[PDB]
Amino acid sequence: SRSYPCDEKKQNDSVIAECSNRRLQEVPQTVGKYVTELDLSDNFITHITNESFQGLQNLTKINLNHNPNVGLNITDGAFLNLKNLRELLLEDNQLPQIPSGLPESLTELSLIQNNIYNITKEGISRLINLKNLYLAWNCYFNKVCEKTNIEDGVFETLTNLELLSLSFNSLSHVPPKLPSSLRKLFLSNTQIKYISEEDFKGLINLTLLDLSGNCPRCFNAPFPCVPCDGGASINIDRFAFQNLTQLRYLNLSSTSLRKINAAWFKNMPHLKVLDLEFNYLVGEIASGAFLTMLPRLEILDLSFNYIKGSYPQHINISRNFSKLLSLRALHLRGYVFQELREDDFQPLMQLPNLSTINLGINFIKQIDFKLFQNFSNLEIIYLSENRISPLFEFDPHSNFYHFTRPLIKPQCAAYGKALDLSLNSIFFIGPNQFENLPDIACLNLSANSNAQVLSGTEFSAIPHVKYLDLTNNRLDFDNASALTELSDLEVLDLSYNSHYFRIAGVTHHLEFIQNFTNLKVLNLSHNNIYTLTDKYNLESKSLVELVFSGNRLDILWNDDDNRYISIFKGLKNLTRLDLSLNRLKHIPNEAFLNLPASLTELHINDNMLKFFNWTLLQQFPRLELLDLRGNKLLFLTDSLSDFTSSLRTLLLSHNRISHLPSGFLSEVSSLKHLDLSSNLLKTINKSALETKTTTKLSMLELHGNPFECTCDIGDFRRWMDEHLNVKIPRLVDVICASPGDQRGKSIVSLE
Amino acid sequence: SRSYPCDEKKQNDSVIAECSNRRLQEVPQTVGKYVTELDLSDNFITHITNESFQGLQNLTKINLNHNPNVGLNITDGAFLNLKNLRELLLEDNQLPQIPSGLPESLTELSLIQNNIYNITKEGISRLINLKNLYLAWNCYFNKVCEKTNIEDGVFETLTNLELLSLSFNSLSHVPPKLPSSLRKLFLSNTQIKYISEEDFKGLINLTLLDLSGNCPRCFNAPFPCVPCDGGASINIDRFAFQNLTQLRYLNLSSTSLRKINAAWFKNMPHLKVLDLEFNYLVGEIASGAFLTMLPRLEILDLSFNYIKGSYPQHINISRNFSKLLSLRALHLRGYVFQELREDDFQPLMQLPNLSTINLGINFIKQIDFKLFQNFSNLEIIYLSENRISPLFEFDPHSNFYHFTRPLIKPQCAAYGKALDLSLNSIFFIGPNQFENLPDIACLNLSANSNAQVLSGTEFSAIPHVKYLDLTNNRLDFDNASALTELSDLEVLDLSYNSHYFRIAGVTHHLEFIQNFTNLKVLNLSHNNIYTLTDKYNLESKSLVELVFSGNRLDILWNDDDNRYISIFKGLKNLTRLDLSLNRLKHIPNEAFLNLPASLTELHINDNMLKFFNWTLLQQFPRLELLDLRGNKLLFLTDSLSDFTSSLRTLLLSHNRISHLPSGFLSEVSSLKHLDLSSNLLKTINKSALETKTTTKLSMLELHGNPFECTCDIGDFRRWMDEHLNVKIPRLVDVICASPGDQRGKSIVSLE
Ligand SMILES: *[C@@H]1O[C@H](CO)[C@@H](O[C@@H]2O[C@H](CO)[C@@H](O[C@@H]3O[C@H](CO[C@H]4O[C@H](CO)[C@@H](O)[C@H](O)[C@@H]4O)[C@@H](O)[C@H](O[C@H]4O[C@H](CO)[C@@H](O)[C@H](O)[C@@H]4O)[C@@H]3O)[C@H](O)[C@H]2NC(C)=O)[C@H](O)[C@H]1NC(C)=O
Ligand SMILES: *[C@@H]1O[C@H](CO)[C@@H](O[C@@H]2O[C@H](CO)[C@@H](O[C@@H]3O[C@H](CO[C@H]4O[C@H](CO)[C@@H](O)[C@H](O)[C@@H]4O)[C@@H](O)[C@H](O[C@H]4O[C@H](CO)[C@@H](O)[C@H](O)[C@@H]4O)[C@@H]3O)[C@H](O)[C@H]2NC(C)=O)[C@H](O)[C@H]1NC(C)=O
Ligand SMILES: *[C@@H]1O[C@H](CO)[C@@H](O[C@@H]2O[C@H](CO)[C@@H](O[C@@H]3O[C@H](CO[C@H]4O[C@H](CO)[C@@H](O)[C@H](O)[C@@H]4O)[C@@H](O)[C@H](O[C@H]4O[C@H](CO)[C@@H](O)[C@H](O)[C@@H]4O)[C@@H]3O)[C@H](O)[C@H]2NC(C)=O)[C@H](O)[C@H]1NC(C)=O
Ligand SMILES: *[C@@H]1O[C@H](CO)[C@@H](O[C@@H]2O[C@H](CO)[C@@H](O[C@@H]3O[C@H](CO[C@H]4O[C@H](CO)[C@@H](O)[C@H](O)[C@@H]4O)[C@@H](O)[C@H](O[C@H]4O[C@H](CO)[C@@H](O)[C@H](O)[C@@H]4O)[C@@H]3O)[C@H](O)[C@H]2NC(C)=O)[C@H](O)[C@H]1NC(C)=O
Ligand SMILES: *[C@@H]1O[C@H](CO)[C@@H](O[C@@H]2O[C@H](CO)[C@@H](O[C@@H]3O[C@H](CO)[C@@H](O)[C@H](O)[C@@H]3O)[C@H](O)[C@H]2NC(C)=O)[C@H](O)[C@H]1NC(C)=O
Ligand SMILES: *[C@@H]1O[C@H](CO)[C@@H](O[C@@H]2O[C@H](CO)[C@@H](O[C@@H]3O[C@H](CO)[C@@H](O)[C@H](O)[C@@H]3O)[C@H](O)[C@H]2NC(C)=O)[C@H](O)[C@H]1NC(C)=O
Ligand SMILES: CCOCc1nc2c(N)nc3ccccc3c2n1CC(C)(C)O
Ligand SMILES: CCOCc1nc2c(N)nc3ccccc3c2n1CC(C)(C)O
Ligand SMILES: *[C@@H]1O[C@H](CO)[C@@H](O)[C@H](O)[C@H]1NC(C)=O
Ligand SMILES: *[C@@H]1O[C@H](CO)[C@@H](O)[C@H](O)[C@H]1NC(C)=O
Ligand SMILES: *[C@@H]1O[C@H](CO)[C@@H](O)[C@H](O)[C@H]1NC(C)=O
Ligand SMILES: *[C@@H]1O[C@H](CO)[C@@H](O)[C@H](O)[C@H]1NC(C)=O
Ligand SMILES: *[C@@H]1O[C@H](CO)[C@@H](O)[C@H](O)[C@H]1NC(C)=O
Ligand SMILES: *[C@@H]1O[C@H](CO)[C@@H](O)[C@H](O)[C@H]1NC(C)=O
Ligand SMILES: *[C@@H]1O[C@H](CO)[C@@H](O)[C@H](O)[C@H]1NC(C)=O
Ligand SMILES: *[C@@H]1O[C@H](CO)[C@@H](O)[C@H](O)[C@H]1NC(C)=O
Repeated sequence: SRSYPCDEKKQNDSVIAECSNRRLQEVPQTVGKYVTELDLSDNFITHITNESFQGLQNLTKINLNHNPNVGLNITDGAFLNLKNLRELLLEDNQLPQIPSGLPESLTELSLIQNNIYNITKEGISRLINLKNLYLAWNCYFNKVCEKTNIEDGVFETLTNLELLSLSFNSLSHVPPKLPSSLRKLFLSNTQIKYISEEDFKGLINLTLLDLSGNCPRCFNAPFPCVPCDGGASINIDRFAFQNLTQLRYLNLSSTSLRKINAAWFKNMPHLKVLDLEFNYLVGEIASGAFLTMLPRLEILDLSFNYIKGSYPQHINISRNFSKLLSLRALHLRGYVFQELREDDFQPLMQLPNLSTINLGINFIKQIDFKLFQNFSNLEIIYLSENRISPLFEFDPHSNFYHFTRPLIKPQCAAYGKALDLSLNSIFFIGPNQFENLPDIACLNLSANSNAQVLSGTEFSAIPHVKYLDLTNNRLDFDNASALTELSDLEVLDLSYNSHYFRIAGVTHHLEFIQNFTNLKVLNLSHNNIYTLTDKYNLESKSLVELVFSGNRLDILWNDDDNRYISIFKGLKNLTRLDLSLNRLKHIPNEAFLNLPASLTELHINDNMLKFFNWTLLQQFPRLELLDLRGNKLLFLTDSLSDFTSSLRTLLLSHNRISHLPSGFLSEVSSLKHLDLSSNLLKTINKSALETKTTTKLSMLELHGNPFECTCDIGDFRRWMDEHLNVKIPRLVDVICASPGDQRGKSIVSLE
Repeated sequence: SRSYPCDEKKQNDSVIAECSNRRLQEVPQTVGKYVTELDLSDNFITHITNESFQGLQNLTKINLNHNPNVGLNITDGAFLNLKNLRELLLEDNQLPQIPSGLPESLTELSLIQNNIYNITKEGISRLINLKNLYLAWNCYFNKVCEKTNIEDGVFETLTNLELLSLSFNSLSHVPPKLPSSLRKLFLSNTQIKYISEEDFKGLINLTLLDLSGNCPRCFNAPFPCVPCDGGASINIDRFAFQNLTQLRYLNLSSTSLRKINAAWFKNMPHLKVLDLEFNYLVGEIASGAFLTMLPRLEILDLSFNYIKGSYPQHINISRNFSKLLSLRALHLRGYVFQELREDDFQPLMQLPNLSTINLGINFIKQIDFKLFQNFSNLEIIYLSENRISPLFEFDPHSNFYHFTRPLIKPQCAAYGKALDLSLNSIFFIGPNQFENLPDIACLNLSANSNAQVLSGTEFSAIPHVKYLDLTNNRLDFDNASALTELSDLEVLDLSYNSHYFRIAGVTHHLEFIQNFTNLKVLNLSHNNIYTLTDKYNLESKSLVELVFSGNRLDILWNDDDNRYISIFKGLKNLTRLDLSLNRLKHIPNEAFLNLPASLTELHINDNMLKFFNWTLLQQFPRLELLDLRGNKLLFLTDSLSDFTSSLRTLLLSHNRISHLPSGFLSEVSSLKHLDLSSNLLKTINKSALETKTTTKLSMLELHGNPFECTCDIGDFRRWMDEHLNVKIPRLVDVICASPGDQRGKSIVSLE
């Protein structure tokens, strides 16, 4: 009754087996008969037939992707016996052709990343229930492939299709006879030079059109890239877009566009996001008669339109930018200019809804920051990666021309207005630096190569910063009053400042941490801190989370030094502590007891520990999570239930533990989750996990243990069938060691 | 006849067994009877008796250090049976007392890092042949320990002792009745406040005296440090040093010295190295009547004498520095001043033999570099770690107050005069920066946070640099003429410049490498290079070694891109190639053949490789070393001898290989060294390593393989005894896997 090899979960009242990554040479027949969704993805299966999926009714979905992993042979009508399948995922299977005789029940089919160069009536036209069809990434780049032949009006018979992606195939022409029902159509990187009037003419329901990468701009492309003759523009008919009144999204990126016809937008009152990236638009950004046509546009991406070899003094913004009323975010990146002036952004200053200006990668030497205060709604000022001074490698399921991640880390932005100066040249903060800025909750100073001693006078122009990123500088903390002018400070990231800390002869002062009443999260990671000056303790009444990882506690806690024994005790509010990567061989008993007793979460993981005193857990009544992972530990206590009543989760994975003590799990009612994976365990005696009282443990991880496959594991196997509420994951990965006959075989298979 | 557990080598015609780190619970009786030196260090041995070392004549030396590893019990006169022992190393054994009844044959004894607080006539006085005696590091710091009692005139009876180290013990007084034969005597950190006239009075042969750490300067000490009352100076008698005419070395460091008596040096015409570190000497460096007493002093270390809280404009050097004629290196570090002026170093400019000035850690903002040209002999200018702008944790066997490593990397210094600007603020190189400098062969620019585009005009003031360290900056290579003004350039280190390289939208230009006729070693490591602009190939006719490690060849060599296929082919002189850490799953065949055919050494190690085409080795007739270590490789060819005649060394360690092919080792006469360690091998068939022709293989590493201990390994065990010229190391670490009975046991032990 324990599901194998498939792990089974419950989602939306429904039933889904996860068989992915299971090294399956063939499709299991042991699948739960109730299963709605079957994921075979990333396996070794080389064959599909009519016997494979039998006995299975409610399956609406099959993921066959990535088989076999590092030549999938499918029989005609192998999938026909199943009338309930909507979604079918065949991606990355090295398929020569579309599989013949697919069920007509298919709403959604994914052929992405295959060898199919021929789209035929036989493979498609008989599926009338097709909603979304993905053919993308079959013929592209320098791959050896045939130009894609698309049989006349093959999609003509699909009256229900709202999504079609042919992107990254060799087409050269938009296929004739496209169904009216089309909503989203992806034509990107199809090598199409010409868009006629009659191509999209009959689609009135299109909400999205992707023409990107046709007549590409190939200079400095990090992919094989072939431009149109002379590197000319795509030729788009004056009337090509006239009958799309419903279009929300238009991706024109990398089309080599020098000038844009404003009459393309005549019929599109609803245009929302316009992607103009990777063209030559500097002239159009200077004048831009096409802007007056976009009153509803929310997002506009003009990024990377730079003229080759040019490094102008100022950016030139058309006054017509005042005509985009609903604009929210504006991306200008790789425009490459020297100096941003107050009067250059004038057209943007009256835009009511524009919260985001992306200026990244412009090589800007200087800005007057009083212009950002003359805007209305700005929540995000993204200046990252500039010169500002003081005073398959491509995911077919992702956007090709930019990253889809947030500009600012959501944790930071949630506090308020955001200013990202990261990856710049400001190595020193002058008294006047931040003057005339808005009220800044979130400030990113990361990677500014800042060597200064912070005296507490630096941020006084913007005292209300909640979240401060100082990461990856070389910071000299010689002053006890540092950063104290920020009274409302909550999150502080000091990570990767190790420059001065690692020099012993200089002075280091951390005392500033006590002065913060609201301080909550503090990152002190990877600072290589082995020594401090006159003050050996970190003390805060507010602080909650402290990440001390990547420092030397092996030195601080050295047996011959009593000075740092209390180092964390002064943090009385602290529920979370990260001691990882400190090279700890052991923790002196006196130093462990001096840990804050408020801790609910403690990570000592990824150290060298050969010893752990479990009796010391008596002093931590609030501790729900203990992370011991990635150590040398040989030793487990049998008395643990006498040591802690509070422990929900215990992670022991990747240790040297060879033996489970008799009465280990007994009488501890708290422990839900136990990670024993990747240990030295040969067997489990009957008396290890037996608990006379009530056992709340719902998860046990045994994978990676050298199990003796003899009759001695009968006690444990029996224990497994006796409790089915304990989930052991990766049951194909719990693998018998000895005897040599049973080596490689799962423990769940035995006489 | 295969030595076990001890590995045996030959040094100085002699015979030494290495038993270290062998997890020995007891002292082996299997030791080769001829053995001169026996190293038991870092083992589990808990006992020593009279039966341990029997049958062994010529042993002159025994290393018992670090036993047991993580309570050594020695019987009275356990070592007496051996009349040939000179050296005895007992270090770090947690010894309560000196072992009683030690042989009188001992010239050298090391008790370092033990619990011995009592030095008695019974343990020592009967050994008259003692030459060097190390008692150091028994009672120190915050360790729980007893003040050291030294029985009256216990060393009085040792007439042959030239070396005594009591350092880091609690003494408070220099022991009375010291033998005349003393040459080197280490009293450091013994808590001695007073040096009387009669302490050292009777030692005329002393070449070395270490008084360091008595009355320590404890501000900002990274160890528990207790000063004398008021933090006063050590009190040294006017006449204390009068009878040492032979003293070469004097370590006074960390004695809290405000002023120095010049009459201490009255009788020392031979003084060579004087260590003054960690005192308050700023006044003495300003006047210093003691300098006129040191005509022969070669090294003078004044480092870390800074006045607390002081940041003066200029350093003040006494005119009396002109009076040290034989001075070679001068260390002034942590003097902490702002500005170095031409006229401040005037007293030093006429010193004929002074090649080295160590200015590190002074927080210097500016220097006029034309003063270094007014010296005579300077080979080393060490400016590292300053503010200059544009335009147990302690090793008992090491120096406690500084690092003993070279200032400049020897490879760099060997080229000529050296200038180390590393760890500074110069973020831009102006045209006039290096003007008025000497002729610089070796230049360290590391860690200057330099973002500039090097145009080839930058170094023209010092064109003759052979070795250039640009490591750990953020370098923008946008120019093809970069660095080309250096015609004689040999070694170039570009490591850790990854800042701009990882941005795809910008341009990257490596073309400058071809312009160098003498370029030999090039470090391009950890630059995260996945993309380049207009030039996809590295080309040099001279270049020999290229380290490409820490980049992305997984991206560059992606199957869908032909652009970078030839990337290294243009280097026609290259004998050494490092492809490590490139995340390579596989190398496309066309890309491997495009590797330089001149390669004698190739490292692909520490990648993800699941595949290697051995047939491609046919194209590398010069290749003596192939490094495949740290990969996923499952597959070994049986045909290798047909593939390469040139391969001396093959490193396969840490791979997934489960099987040795029949006829693997056969007919390849070239292979000396084979590393199979840490693989999946269960057994070795008789036909794997059998070679009908002449076999030159002298080294085979099998440790870490899950060996079946059944009778099936008889074929291999037999093969081992049949060839004794093949050295298998770590024979305690070649460990039987199955059956469970033999698990943990070395394969060399079987029925
Ligand atoms: C030209 O410009 C257009 C318009 O911006 C771009 O069109 C977008 O293309 C991307 C890439 O395909 C789309 O992003 C993906 O959307 C998939 C569909 O999600 C929809 O439905 C789900 C629920 O069913 C909703 O949650 C979601 O909001 C959408 O409504 C997602 O399945 C994808 O995510 C999956 O893959 C990614 C990457 O592996 C993972 O991160 C996810 O966890 C998940 O597994 C992905 O989000 C996007 O939907 C398109 N926009 C529109 C409006 O349709 C073109 O890409 C662009 N041209 C190019 C090539 O640059
Ligand atoms: C220096 O140190 C600080 C302090 O730790 C780090 O900042 C924290 O970083 C961790 C990431 O490592 C962040 O934790 C992550 O938070 C996400 C929270 O997302 C929000 O929105 C979701 C809904 O989408 C809500 O559910 C949630 O409540 C939040 O409001 C979580 O999504 C993440 O959890 C997921 O991953 C974790 C394991 O990582 C699993 O346990 C979860 O089940 C789930 O799979 C994770 O919690 C944390 O938010 C950061 N906090 C702060 C203050 O920023 C810095 O990143 C670190 N910097 C450096 C340089 O290392
Ligand atoms: C005050 O100042 C004095 C004078 O400078 C310092 O005295 C030096 O102390 C150090 C530390 O003990 C000595 O360094 C060590 O010397 C040992 C002896 O080497 C001699 O003999 C060998 C061959 O037998 C020669 O090769 C060598 O040149 C010497 O003639 C070495 O054995 C040590 O090296 C071993 O340990 C180190 C560290 O583990 C390893 O790096 C080595 O590989 C090796 O295993 C070490 O080199 C030094 O000899 C002393 N100088 C003199 C002139 O005797 C004091 O240390 C200083 N006071 C303090 C505490 O700061
Ligand atoms: C960027 O890349 C460059 C190029 O590789 C690196 O520079 C090389 O660094 C390696 C060290 O990793 C250096 O190689 C080492 O050289 C030592 C040579 O010492 C000299 O003197 C000895 C006598 O004392 C002579 O025998 C010798 O001929 C030399 O004249 C060797 O001692 C080292 O070998 C020892 O270690 C190696 C393994 O490391 C063993 O194989 C040996 O048997 C022995 O145990 C080693 O050879 C090399 O010298 C450097 N060359 C240059 C040009 O500097 C940079 O370090 C790297 N930088 C960064 C930032 O990573
Ligand atoms: C301040 O600015 C710096 C630099 O721009 C920001 O660092 C960047 O943060 C992003 C988001 O976390 C990182 O990208 C992510 O990396 C992880 C790990 O590989 C990956 O899982 C994610 O999918 C995403 O790719 C990025 O690594 C990092 N960049 C650098 C230079 O390290 C930082 O986030 C900013 N801080 C705040 C609070 O905004
Ligand atoms: C240029 O200046 C930099 C910075 O001072 C030098 O880097 C430093 O080099 C030394 C010598 O190699 C490194 O010390 C060594 O580290 C290794 C690895 O841990 C260790 O095995 C050695 O015993 C020694 O401790 C040191 O790591 C490194 N410092 C930094 C900041 O990384 C560099 O050597 C200089 N280049 C030249 C050519 O002089
Ligand atoms: C030789 C170093 O010992 C102390 C020290 N530590 C620092 C430090 N972390 N930062 C500094 C910044 C500017 C000037 C001096 C210092 C300094 N200093 C120098 C001094 C001004 C005496 O504190
Ligand atoms: C948007 C980036 O695309 C090209 C580029 N790459 C670089 C570069 N690696 N470095 C630069 C330094 C100063 C000014 C401009 C650039 C630059 N630029 C800008 C430009 C002047 C057009 O080359
Ligand atoms: C601005 O956005 C708000 C929603 O936050 C919306 O109510 C308002 O109508 C928008 N104004 C314009 C000009 O689009
Ligand atoms: C910190 O710096 C401020 C301003 O430079 C100064 O007033 C104060 O003395 C410093 N605090 C110290 C040294 O503890
Ligand atoms: C301790 O943390 C809690 C939870 O964040 C917070 O409410 C409280 O203010 C903190 N205590 C102090 C003294 O700030
Ligand atoms: C564990 O900690 C306790 C303190 O409660 C101490 O008595 C005991 O010695 C420690 N155990 C070990 C093995 O150090
Ligand atoms: C300087 O050093 C050389 C050896 O290189 C030596 O011959 C000469 O006598 C020394 N001069 C002085 C003043 O010590
Ligand atoms: C490199 O820089 C020099 C000086 O700035 C300039 O003369 C030359 O044009 C540049 N070379 C290029 C861009 O290839
Ligand atoms: C190739 O390397 C050798 C050995 O260092 C050197 O002698 C020769 O000059 C190099 N060849 C060229 C063309 O510089
Ligand atoms: C190995 O390389 C040779 C070229 O000599 C090629 O013919 C063969 O296909 C390659 N082997 C594999 C398994 O790719």
